[PDB]
Amino acid sequence: ETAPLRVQLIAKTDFLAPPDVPWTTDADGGPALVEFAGRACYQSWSKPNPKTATNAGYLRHIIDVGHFSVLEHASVSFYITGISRSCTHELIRHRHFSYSQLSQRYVPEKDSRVVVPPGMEDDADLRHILTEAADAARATYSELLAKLEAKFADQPNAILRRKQARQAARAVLPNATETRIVVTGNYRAWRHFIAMRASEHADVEIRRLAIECLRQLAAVAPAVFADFEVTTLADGTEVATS
Amino acid sequence: AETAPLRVQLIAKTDFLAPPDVPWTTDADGGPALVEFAGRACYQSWSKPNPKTATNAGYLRHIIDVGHFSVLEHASVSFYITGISRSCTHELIRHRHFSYSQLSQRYVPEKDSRVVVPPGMEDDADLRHILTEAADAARATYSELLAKLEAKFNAILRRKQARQAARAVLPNATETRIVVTGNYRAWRHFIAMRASEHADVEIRRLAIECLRQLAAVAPAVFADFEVTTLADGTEVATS
Amino acid sequence: AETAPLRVQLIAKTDFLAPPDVPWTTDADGGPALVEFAGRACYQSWSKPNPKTATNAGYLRHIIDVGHFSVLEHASVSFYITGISRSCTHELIRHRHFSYSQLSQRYVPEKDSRVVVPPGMEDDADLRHILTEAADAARATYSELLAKLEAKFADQPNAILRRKQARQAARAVLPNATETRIVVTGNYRAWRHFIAMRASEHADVEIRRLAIECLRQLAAVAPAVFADFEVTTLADGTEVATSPLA
Amino acid sequence: AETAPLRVQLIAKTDFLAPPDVPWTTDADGGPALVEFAGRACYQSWSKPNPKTATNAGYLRHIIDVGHFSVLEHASVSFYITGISRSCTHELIRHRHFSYSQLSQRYVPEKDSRVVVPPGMEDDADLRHILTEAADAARATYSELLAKLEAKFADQPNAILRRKQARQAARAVLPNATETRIVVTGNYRAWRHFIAMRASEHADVEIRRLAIECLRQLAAVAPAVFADFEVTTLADGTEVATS
Ligand SMILES: Cc1cc2nc3c(=O)[nH]c(=O)nc-3n(C[C@H](O)[C@H](O)[C@H](O)COP(=O)(O)OP(=O)(O)OC[C@H]3O[C@@H](n4cnc5c(N)ncnc54)[C@H](O)[C@@H]3O)c2cc1C
Ligand SMILES: Cc1cc2nc3c(=O)[nH]c(=O)nc-3n(C[C@H](O)[C@H](O)[C@H](O)COP(=O)(O)OP(=O)(O)OC[C@H]3O[C@@H](n4cnc5c(N)ncnc54)[C@H](O)[C@@H]3O)c2cc1C
Ligand SMILES: Cc1cc2nc3c(=O)[nH]c(=O)nc-3n(C[C@H](O)[C@H](O)[C@H](O)COP(=O)(O)OP(=O)(O)OC[C@H]3O[C@@H](n4cnc5c(N)ncnc54)[C@H](O)[C@@H]3O)c2cc1C
Ligand SMILES: Cc1cc2nc3c(=O)[nH]c(=O)nc-3n(C[C@H](O)[C@H](O)[C@H](O)COP(=O)(O)OP(=O)(O)OC[C@H]3O[C@@H](n4cnc5c(N)ncnc54)[C@H](O)[C@@H]3O)c2cc1C
Ligand SMILES: O=c1[nH]c(=O)n([C@@H]2C[C@H](O)[C@@H](COP(=O)(O)O)O2)cc1F
Ligand SMILES: O=c1[nH]c(=O)n([C@H]2C[C@H](O)[C@@H](COP(=O)(O)O)O2)cc1F
Ligand SMILES: O=c1[nH]c(=O)n([C@H]2C[C@H](O)[C@@H](COP(=O)(O)O)O2)cc1F
Ligand SMILES: O=c1[nH]c(=O)n([C@H]2C[C@H](O)[C@@H](COP(=O)(O)O)O2)cc1F
Repeated sequence: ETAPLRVQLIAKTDFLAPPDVPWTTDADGGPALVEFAGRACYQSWSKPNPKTATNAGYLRHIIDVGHFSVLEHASVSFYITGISRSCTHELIRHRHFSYSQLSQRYVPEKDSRVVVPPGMEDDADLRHILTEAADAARATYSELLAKLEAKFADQPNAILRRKQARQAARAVLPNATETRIVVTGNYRAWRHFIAMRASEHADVEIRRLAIECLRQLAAVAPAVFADFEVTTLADGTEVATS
Repeated sequence: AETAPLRVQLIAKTDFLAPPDVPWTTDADGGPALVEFAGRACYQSWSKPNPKTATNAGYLRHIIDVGHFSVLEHASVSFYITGISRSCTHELIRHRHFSYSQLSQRYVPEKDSRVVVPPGMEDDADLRHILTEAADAARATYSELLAKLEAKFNAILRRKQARQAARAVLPNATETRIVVTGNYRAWRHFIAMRASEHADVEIRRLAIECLRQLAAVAPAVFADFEVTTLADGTEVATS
Repeated sequence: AETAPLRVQLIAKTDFLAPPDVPWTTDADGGPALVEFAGRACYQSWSKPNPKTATNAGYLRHIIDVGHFSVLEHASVSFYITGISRSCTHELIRHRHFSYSQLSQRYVPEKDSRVVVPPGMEDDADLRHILTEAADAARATYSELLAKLEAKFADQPNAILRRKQARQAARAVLPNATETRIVVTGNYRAWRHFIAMRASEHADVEIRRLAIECLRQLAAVAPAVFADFEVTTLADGTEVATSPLA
Repeated sequence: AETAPLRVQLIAKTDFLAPPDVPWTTDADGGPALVEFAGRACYQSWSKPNPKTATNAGYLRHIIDVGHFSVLEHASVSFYITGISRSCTHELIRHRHFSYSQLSQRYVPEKDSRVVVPPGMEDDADLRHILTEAADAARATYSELLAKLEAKFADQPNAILRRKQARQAARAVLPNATETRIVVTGNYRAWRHFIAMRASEHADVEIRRLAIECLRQLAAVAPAVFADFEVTTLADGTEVATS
């Protein structure tokens, strides 16, 4: 069974303006918070600059002048499914995110799905080769699992027994095995992720993820992600540059 | 000298949106619900297989009891804090898993700045008088230097170049103001480290107040901290 | 078909030179001396009133007991680690206060890659065989995919990207047990936290083995800094390290 | 009234020990050699098959050109910094990828504490005198509070924490210009970012002066890693660094 990439926005900043600060703005949530924090530095509550009088104008300005630390106050979480283990091994090299990921030590993978590398998505021959090799690996897994539980059948704690079995058995599961992950980042962390991974230099699977994250973040905070331009390459893949 | 009292205002928390095609719901909203979701994502335990942990409060109690603290990182809270001293912020910002935006003495004029009275001096008219007179002397000097530095030196940077030099004389007690954002794990660590007998009483008072507001927001996440009063009437928090 | 044994090689540590004007000397050099120097800098406490903290090992043991762990961050150690699996590195790199440089399957040839045997099946020749046969089939599949993918991306002019486009796709079939190699750098505090989390009975046996070996090499380069960790051998013969301060 | 000039002393750097059975060597030691080792581990490029990057300095210049800054994190330098003000350290420690150990006003008596002169008033004696007079006045208030606080905490039988309870309140009156002292440790990537942000005309002139001195000593340790930073003197005589 193959798994399609799915990205679902599950959390974002709720902003509660403090009543005794003489300031308002034409926005809500993370974008509003980011403006509040910017202004706290200068106590510029009355907005004496006409061209930064709207939220979008203030956020646009912040980025233009490169005051990126102000962006860190607002965050967004996604639940990402239909991503491979090779892709999460790349993703989690980003150290200014927080992660909760599906565990092969704890979750049975006998019926696990696989993710097709975008490079061979339209190639039926290559896909068939991939999927049959995946079925062979899953069969080896179930075979290893039985023998391993038998082998640890002097381990009185049955729960620990199965986990000892499962963590060794998963040695044969391929990189393409689907995983699922909650990723939380602040806006600065997201911008850095998109710059790095939505590039022609990046692997195509993570590039595809970065583009989809960008599209969804652009909706929550248009002015924070505006400078990114999405273009298509010769192969129909997209990159985002700023 | 006008004195500034500590004020802590909660200005941001988490909005949670359960994703439609995952067969799970919970009784909670916001940060605590997000934390449960992220913990269950690890085990894909979307049904309520275990009764003891089939409510949000039961689930988070488990998470904390068995030390799975990384899952707490997904939810955040922001405060706007005023009536805190410059020496207090110099300690606060040593915590590197928070994000900060702070009142800038290079930009903001301090001719009328307030001072924060150290908790140890608060109850004493003599001591407070000594501080406030010293503060007034320093503000006079600040303004003197500011005038001679503007004269010593474009118009905006002239002022800023002047202002960044002039603040050399502003005391540690000078009021500052700051936005602090942290995830639940970061806040837990801050409270454990700062709401303690080992900490300065100013940052201690700050940490207790943050704990009080956080526990109102997310009581299962902060339930293991007990507030105790010491002989000197200050408060500490232990887990 | 070829198996890779765990190997941990210490490749970098801290070199310390005391500032000559500071009226202080100590019992040690490198990292442990740096850490003492940093701790004394907070207090400007250059003199030595207490027999128990008047030696480097003594001062360091004191820092750890009173929980001033931020002082330990000034000294770092790097290892080059080989004979570690991809599933092991996927756990390892969740530690975010380390720096990593790791063998890239997007670039490096994997047709002859070695496999890492899970410790749980190390002594069972039949299980080793089920595993290595599977890895051989997977490497054959990788080579079959790559041949075709190379043709598909041949018209990409940049040599480095066209090799990555083919190989990044081919490695989809490589198993978790595939050998990787990684340079890991961290400061003493970061190493302490890793050991606490990974040299434990809750941890997977492969990363546990790695943690214990790092601990042993770290305790050798940095006396007193890791002394509160005590290695014990569980009943299955695997080793765990425990500390009452971590 | 004693003034303290900036001093930056390099106290630690990376010691590199190349691993026996990896078929590679290079024309450097220390942090620069380690950085090259880590970079080559990513591709197992041990034979050095590219002649243009076959020297250490060339490989390091390549890393930076290609933007693979993560590899620079493996090597570090530590400084002991004195003659820096409290306002300067309040800025410096906003950099969260450094480690710090700093002189504590909670624990260290400040009766004899020195003043750091802002670079802005350095060539104006009358301004310096206003500063140092205000410092002396603050320091006398500090001592006055300290005695009066040590008395007021007679309750406390523990003499150590009695004097710290005193000191932590008493330092309320100490000025921003109060000298502090700090050990700062960072890897090469963190140092590059610090220099980029602080050795610029946008930064306060004290921290800018600090960043320039660090850059000069770091360039001595790892020239190729810091070569793209070029010091310029602005019209006012201060120095900026730009890449
Ligand atoms: C037995 C075991 C089982 C595990 N099971 C799972 C699992 O099922 N699913 C899963 O996704 N992961 C799992 N993990 C991974 C685990 O949740 C951590 O990600 C990993 O162990 C890294 O350690 P750390 O979280 O302490 O953070 P590190 O990255 O090692 O950080 C060190 C310290 O810095 C602090 N810190 C770092 N970053 C932040 C931050 N952003 N905010 C606040 N504080 C921070 C914390 O104090 C932390 O202890 C498991 C780990 C173990 C040991
Ligand atoms: C009572 C008290 C006295 C103090 N006295 C002094 C003093 O005399 N001098 C002085 O300089 N400071 C002093 N400090 C500051 C102290 O050293 C810490 O910098 C500060 O409290 C931040 O807490 P933390 O060290 O846990 O790091 P945080 O920045 O709060 O990080 C949280 C967690 O992330 C992890 N982490 C973060 N960065 C790293 C890293 N670079 N490497 C490895 N792990 C990391 C650690 O697990 C850490 O616990 C004092 C603090 C207290 C509470
Ligand atoms: C001219 C100037 C004026 C300033 N004015 C103000 C002011 O008025 N008010 C104020 O509060 N501050 C001010 N600052 C401080 C500034 O906003 C930063 O806090 C400080 O310079 C630290 O640098 P940094 O933001 O690059 O982060 P560092 O902590 O130096 O981290 C380095 C890099 O790590 C990454 N990073 C670290 N932490 C995170 C995180 N939590 N999330 C995502 N990425 C992270 C970023 O990529 C960053 O570039 C000013 C700084 C300068 C240079
Ligand atoms: C095209 C491509 C190819 C790659 N190839 C390889 C490879 O062959 N081998 C390999 O091992 N990795 C490889 N990587 C991973 C890469 O080295 C980084 O680990 C990963 O992209 C995370 O990004 P980041 O390093 O910018 O830092 P993040 O962890 O995303 O941190 C964000 C920012 O915080 C700051 N920061 C975080 N931690 C530190 C720190 N410890 N010191 C100083 N600053 C810090 C930096 O400013 C950084 O930009 C590759 C990545 C890409 C995009
Ligand atoms: O003991 C564990 N350690 C670990 O780091 N994780 C991880 C890292 C990975 O990102 C994810 C799933 O890992 P695994 O397949 O090893 O369970 O959570 C999981 C565990 F169970
Ligand atoms: O309790 C303390 N908390 C703290 O954060 N520091 C830090 C912050 C600052 O970077 C330096 C000196 O702090 P202080 O003058 O408050 O002691 O060490 C020191 C303490 F003693
Ligand atoms: O584009 C890349 N992105 C990435 O994060 N790495 C990392 C992640 C992993 O820790 C290791 C090897 O990754 P991979 O097999 O995907 O090349 O280096 C490597 C790349 F080439
Ligand atoms: O150039 C600056 N650099 C800096 O780090 N800050 C910080 C540090 C401090 O936490 C707060 C105010 O610093 P200052 O009073 O120097 O403006 O924001 C502010 C600037 F203007």
